[PDB]
Amino acid sequence: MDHLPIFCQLRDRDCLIVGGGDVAERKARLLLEAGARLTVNALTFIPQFTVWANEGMLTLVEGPFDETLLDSCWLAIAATDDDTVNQRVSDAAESRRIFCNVVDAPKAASFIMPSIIDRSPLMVAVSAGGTSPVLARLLREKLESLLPQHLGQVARYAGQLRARVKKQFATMGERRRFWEKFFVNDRLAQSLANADEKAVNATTERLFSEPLDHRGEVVLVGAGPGDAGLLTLKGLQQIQQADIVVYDRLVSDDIMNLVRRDADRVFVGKRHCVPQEEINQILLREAQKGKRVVRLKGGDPFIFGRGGEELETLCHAGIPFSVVPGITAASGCSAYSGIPLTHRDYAQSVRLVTGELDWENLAAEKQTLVFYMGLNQAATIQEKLIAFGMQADMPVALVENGTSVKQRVVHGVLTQLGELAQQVESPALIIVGRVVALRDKLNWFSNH
Amino acid sequence: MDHLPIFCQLRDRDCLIVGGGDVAERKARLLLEAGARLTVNALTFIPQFTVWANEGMLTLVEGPFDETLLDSCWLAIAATDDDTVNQRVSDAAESRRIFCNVVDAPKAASFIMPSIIDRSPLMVAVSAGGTSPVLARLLREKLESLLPQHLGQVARYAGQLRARVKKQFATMGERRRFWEKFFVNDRLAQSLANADEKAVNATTERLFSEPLDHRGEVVLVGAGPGDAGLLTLKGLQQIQQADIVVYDRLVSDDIMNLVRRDADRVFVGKRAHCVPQEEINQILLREAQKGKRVVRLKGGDPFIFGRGGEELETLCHAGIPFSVVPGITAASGCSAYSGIPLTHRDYAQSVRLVTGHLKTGGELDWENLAAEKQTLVFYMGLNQAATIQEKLIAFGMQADMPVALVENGTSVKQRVVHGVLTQLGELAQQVESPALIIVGRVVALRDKLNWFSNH
Ligand SMILES: Nc1ncnc2c1ncn2[C@@H]1O[C@H](CSCC[C@H](N)C(=O)O)[C@@H](O)[C@H]1O
Ligand SMILES: Nc1ncnc2c1ncn2[C@@H]1O[C@H](CSCC[C@H](N)C(=O)O)[C@@H](O)[C@H]1O
Repeated sequence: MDHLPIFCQLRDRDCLIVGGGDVAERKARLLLEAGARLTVNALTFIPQFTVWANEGMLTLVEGPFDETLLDSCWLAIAATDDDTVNQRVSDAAESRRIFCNVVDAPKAASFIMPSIIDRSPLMVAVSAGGTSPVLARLLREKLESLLPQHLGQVARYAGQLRARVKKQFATMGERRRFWEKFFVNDRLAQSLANADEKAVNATTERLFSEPLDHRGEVVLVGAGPGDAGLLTLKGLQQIQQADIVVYDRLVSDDIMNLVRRDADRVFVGKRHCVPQEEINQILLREAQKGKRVVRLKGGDPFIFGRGGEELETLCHAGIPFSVVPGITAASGCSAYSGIPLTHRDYAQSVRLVTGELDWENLAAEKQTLVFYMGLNQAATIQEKLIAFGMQADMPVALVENGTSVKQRVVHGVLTQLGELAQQVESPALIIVGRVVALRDKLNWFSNH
Repeated sequence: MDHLPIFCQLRDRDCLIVGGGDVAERKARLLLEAGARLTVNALTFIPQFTVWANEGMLTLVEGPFDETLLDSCWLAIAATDDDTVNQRVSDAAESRRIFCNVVDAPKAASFIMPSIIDRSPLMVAVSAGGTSPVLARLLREKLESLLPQHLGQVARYAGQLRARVKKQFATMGERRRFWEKFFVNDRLAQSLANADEKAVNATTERLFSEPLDHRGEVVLVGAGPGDAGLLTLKGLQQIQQADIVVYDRLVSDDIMNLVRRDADRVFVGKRAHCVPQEEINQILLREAQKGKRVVRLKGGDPFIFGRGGEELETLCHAGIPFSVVPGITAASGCSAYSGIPLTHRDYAQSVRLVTGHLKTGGELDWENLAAEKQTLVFYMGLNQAATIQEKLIAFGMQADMPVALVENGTSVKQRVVHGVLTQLGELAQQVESPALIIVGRVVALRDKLNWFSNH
């Protein structure tokens, strides 16, 4: 990120604003509303400032810019119509290692004022670094309507129960459950809104008198083939609130960037890859500790992932679990590669596969084949397929990193299969079938 | 307002972190993605720190808190489990007017670290002042799914167009509506993240070329088996930006509640009269020509027994841009929500998705399907359940073969029924559409993997 957002406590803290026009006035209005000890240096002031000045809410210094005026500040803001004077303020501020903003110059200085969506104590800030001011405004707009006008009341109240909540529940599991039940409560939200104390207390007491569960859980979550956009809503939700996430190398970084920031992350791969057993053990141990475990697996956990293996003992262990399906590689890759898995007469049967496996059955057709881990076996596949009677002219396709910005699709025919497979590395998916034909009549993702 | 939110430029700026544990490691990761010139002072560090240090990412200062270590500091964060030590780091940071955060004491020092949605350079932050950390993740979450992944791309890219935009658009409101269309054009955003220069120019041009009010395109989107939770982020992002939504009966009521208040809807499924496919294909092509952002909402997955290809092969010349957002297909959903994995250790070597009979044009392949190591998943076979029981054990499938049926999978009224092949047609007159027929030994796994409620 090119900016780190932080929420500063400016109470009884000095801040300086240079410039006394309308721009400066808007900024000053924000700092006062944050309770800063504000001083304003300007050549001329517009009414407002004086109003504040004789209302003792700030200090005014009429006259040219004075670098020493920064010596006791936490924040500096240059808002004059004079760019030369502005960078004198910025340079002064930097020598003093004070964060500073030059409003009409967003690439300069050391910080930018984001657009604010107030719902105290709850606040949302949005910005583009000065690159897309129309993007921020549109966003603030969408956000203004998206956040309930009284959402602050609930947050405020939450902080006040914060104390009784810890004393009523031993574990994190019950408190985490408390708030979840709490921020979903409309009667409460409504109650708070109508300053109806009776309804608030009634609902509050019941929440405390509730027998919340203390045990943890393990959740299998399909991460999809790679494109973070293919994660399900429920999936995003799981990694957004998990205490520990167990991911392998088939989970794209983009997807990893969606995980809760304050969560533990265990890599279960080719550091080997922690045999199955070692992965399983980790899970139940983490859930045992009453944690919210999330086993993030590529594609869909129940279609080739040892998803079941990872669960088939948790019930004997009394540990809660659930599964969140994801887009299988075959699903995404096919779609992203302009190849539908089924069409008008082509297939009435789709196959997901993998000295091995029934070639006569696979050879047959009015089917479309999708081999999951046959890259180092691609060669013998065409030999066997052709051997057991599959048309040499039959089109085939390979997809490496399907769904990713790095997607790569090689195309050809059975005879070229083995060759092609060398034109690609892992992870790659092999699709055999008449449906590959209509790839560039439907290809939309990339030209590579 | 109690906290003023500000966005800091930390690239190559001195920031100090006191602490070397996991809490310290998260703040460092963040500070690092922000480009801070990071120094971490702690008694002991966890592996992650040595890595970073052993790769010139940051500086380590193993030992007790060194106050001089703040002398040229811009930011400080107290991440130690010792409140007295933290209290000292906080006192030292304020003594020299330095914004300091004390991880476990939100209203203790100068600033609070917000929850962050990164779409750099577009960034959103959420905070309740340490009153409701939980409400913040709830909000982080909502915003994360609402903002498409590559938004930053079009944000960075806008500047290179700002010029052409004023040239061509003289009225403020015009330029504004342009940006509105530009910022929600996810195809372009993808072409940019795809480093697909041609498509970037193709798409950029179209934007100016086409009439301002036109946003013509077609998006095939998989709705999932029913649960609005099985919808993909992208799919939701699309459904919120639709001008018109063409949808069918297998798209959940709950998913529809997510479609833009007043974007026209067009029901094309079975009505209490069936709509011909070419008419549907034609509504798509035609309405995108009228310059409307069309989204064909499909039950489950677009290219899996959904006739999704056809609705697209018709768009290759109308010159209409199109894309496909895959969805969770019925098999995947019913599998996960029934406790019947489609593959397991031995049981596992060919998952087969096949169609029953309202979809004909030839005849079925019985001994192909009868094999011994595949998991058969039948779509639309409820009406041929007996015809499949008889013709299956007929071609060798062991009658004691476990089978199951999953109706309204993933839904709150999901029904799962199971047993042995010799009961298929019987357990079928026990379900209604839509359902799937799963034949395979993996069905027995449900004894240990059932977790969803049954109806
Ligand atoms: N993103 C991807 N791109 C191409 N192939 C993939 C892939 N993800 C998985 N595969 C194929 O499947 C193998 C891993 S097994 C996991 C499959 C995943 N559960 C799914 O449902 O798709 C890889 O070796 C590769 O051959
Ligand atoms: N939620 C659901 N639960 C159980 N079966 C379902 C289902 N949704 C669809 N099906 C099965 O799929 C058939 C329609 S064919 C369309 C399938 C869709 N494209 C997909 O990807 O799943 C239905 O008749 C039924 O057999």
